[PDB]
Amino acid sequence: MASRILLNNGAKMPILGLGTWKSPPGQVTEAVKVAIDVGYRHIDCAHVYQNENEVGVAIQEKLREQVVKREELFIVSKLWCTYHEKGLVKGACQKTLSDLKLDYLDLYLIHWPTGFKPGKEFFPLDESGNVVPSDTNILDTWAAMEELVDEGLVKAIGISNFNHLQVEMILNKPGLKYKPAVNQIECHPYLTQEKLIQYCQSKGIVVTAYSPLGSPDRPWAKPEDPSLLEDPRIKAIAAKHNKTTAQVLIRFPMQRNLVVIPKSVTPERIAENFKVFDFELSSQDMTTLLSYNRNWRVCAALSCTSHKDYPFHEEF
Ligand SMILES: NC(=O)c1ccc[n+]([C@@H]2O[C@H](COP(=O)([O-])OP(=O)(O)OC[C@H]3O[C@@H](n4cnc5c(N)ncnc54)[C@H](OP(=O)(O)O)[C@@H]3O)[C@@H](O)[C@H]2O)c1
Ligand SMILES: O=C(O)COc1cc(F)ccc1C(=O)NCc1cccc(C(=O)O)c1
Ligand SMILES: NC(=O)c1ccc(F)cc1OCC(=O)O
Repeated sequence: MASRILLNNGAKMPILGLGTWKSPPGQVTEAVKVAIDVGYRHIDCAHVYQNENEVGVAIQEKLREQVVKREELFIVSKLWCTYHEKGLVKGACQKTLSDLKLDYLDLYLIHWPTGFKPGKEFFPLDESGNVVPSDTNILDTWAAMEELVDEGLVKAIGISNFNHLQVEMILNKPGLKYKPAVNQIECHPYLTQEKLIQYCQSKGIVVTAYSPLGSPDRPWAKPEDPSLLEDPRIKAIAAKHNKTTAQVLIRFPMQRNLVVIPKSVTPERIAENFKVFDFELSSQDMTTLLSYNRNWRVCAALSCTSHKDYPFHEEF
């Protein structure tokens, strides 16, 4: 399969990237170095992950070593929820650029549609534990993202965790200058996202699947929770193809025309997870994997369920 997908800004995006949420700061520099050595050309980052400095050390060294050229890398980061106001967006982007030691991002996403009160805390709370919202709306935050393109800080802009009505709001924005290039959403066999994916694809927005392995290292995992990597039905498809379960879980979104960003800090898994471009799942395999949907969503915050822009009350 071709390694890159064409975005609606005219640039090409590698369909396989390395995730970095939860990658410890003392391990992520080596993880990213290994990833680049073994072929990864897309790294998914965020300021809220608190490890962009260390990701940046790896990127800079591989550029300095001339393992890769900057134009061959596709670096993604995300605007955190406490920076949705007009006067904070540029500085938030520039902090990410400075940490990653880059002079542009390939893609910058609104991390969540929910804006929070600015300040030092990433989740500012009231005395009862509700997140304290910002009043800045989605559309004004989008205009601030458009400015970043026009200032040369980012080559593409997009969104993450937006439901279809929220995507539609941006597409219908008065005076829209740049369409979102990407919507990055949770997607795996237990949360297959058909409706939202079809909507986004019909509008020319590329979907990136996050937590493709079901995020088994999520901090709030419980022992009884469903496990994609241990699902015997998925293991059986993997065995039939002489591949690992993770390799099937990565190839699955690729064949749906999605980008996918599995996370690992384990060198052997980083290399293994990239070895997915040379086998095919059948149509029957694809439909069988889709059949496992249980609307099992792992990534959301209880503190945000009354925010006006909470994305997951809507069906999709
Ligand atoms: N936009 C958003 O709101 C959002 C939300 C969630 C995630 N994301 C992005 O998506 C990325 C991926 O999602 P995620 O980190 O939630 O989880 P994930 O990629 O679904 O799963 C990561 C877990 O799988 C393990 N793993 C990786 N390869 C494996 C293999 N071959 N065999 C067995 N286990 C394997 C990792 O272990 P080791 O690391 O120990 O090897 C880690 O515990 C994130 O890192 C982040 O970049 C974005
Ligand atoms: O968000 C990610 O990429 C991965 O998850 C995290 C990573 C962190 F470093 C710190 C917290 C989270 C987290 O709680 N996310 C969920 C989240 C965040 C913001 C708003 C909402 C909401 O429900 O509106 C939901
Ligand atoms: N998203 C969940 O299902 C979840 C479950 C338990 C938990 F303690 C946390 C959780 O998500 C993170 C959150 O609510 O901040």
